[PDB]
Amino acid sequence: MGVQVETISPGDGRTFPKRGQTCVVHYTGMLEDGKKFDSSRDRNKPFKFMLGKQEVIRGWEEGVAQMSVGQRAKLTISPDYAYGATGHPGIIPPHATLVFDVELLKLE
Repeated sequence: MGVQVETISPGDGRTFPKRGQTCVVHYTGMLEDGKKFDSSRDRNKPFKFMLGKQEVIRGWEEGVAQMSVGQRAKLTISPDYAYGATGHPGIIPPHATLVFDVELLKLE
């Protein structure tokens, strides 16, 4: 599968990220069992990435593009849109489905 977007709280319903814009988000990443492996909130610093530059996994590129500014949403991402068969040594296992809690704070 790809990425499933499930809303948590609504944004403005009008402003969606376009390619080349910088997305400013807070996020929490969990394995399918619910174990947290990464979180910008624990660092108290939002995470920024430019859409369309492949600085993030494909599930983020296609999932955050479907969010409006101010929205919080749950992204469920299958391994092909994620870290794949390889996974990531010591953090992400092989063939992992990942769940992200993502809040799109603003676009720059």
